[PDB]
Amino acid sequence: SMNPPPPETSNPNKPKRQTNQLQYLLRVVLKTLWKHQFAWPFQQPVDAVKLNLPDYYKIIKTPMDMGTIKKRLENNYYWNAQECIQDFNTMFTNCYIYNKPGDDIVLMAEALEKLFLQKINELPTEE
Ligand SMILES: COc1cc2c(cc1-c1c(C)noc1C)ncc1[nH]c(=O)n([C@H](C)c3ccccn3)c12
Repeated sequence: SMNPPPPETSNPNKPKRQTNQLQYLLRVVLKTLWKHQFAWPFQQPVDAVKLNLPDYYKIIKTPMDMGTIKKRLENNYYWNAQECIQDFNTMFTNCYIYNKPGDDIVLMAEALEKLFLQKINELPTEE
């Protein structure tokens, strides 16, 4: 089984803007999650070939990872902070769907999600 192409991280036809919330998502939320000791499996797309998971992309149809989210933020791909937050949620949800409760990767995702939610709770009001 082949890996799909990674999610799109740039599109020159999409409009671009800077907002304080998007800045916070990059400078605070992503920065904090990236350095967490359990972040490493979430820092790039799931390579189902190398991990030998032939059913991964049969089960997960909307893949997402923090490497892709990082690239989207740096490319000004997101217009709304909500789009970025949705991508984080998709990343966590995908992990919980593919894997089983109590699995190592699930416990790792749960730790990251807790931290994510703590940082999103301090998302500044739109300027
Ligand atoms: C056991 O799950 C993974 C293990 C990964 C991974 C992605 C996943 C993963 C994620 C994330 N969501 O579904 C899967 C499957 N990406 C890279 C990577 N490098 C790497 O060595 N792993 C192993 C197998 C690992 C790490 C942590 C916990 C359990 N197993 C992994």
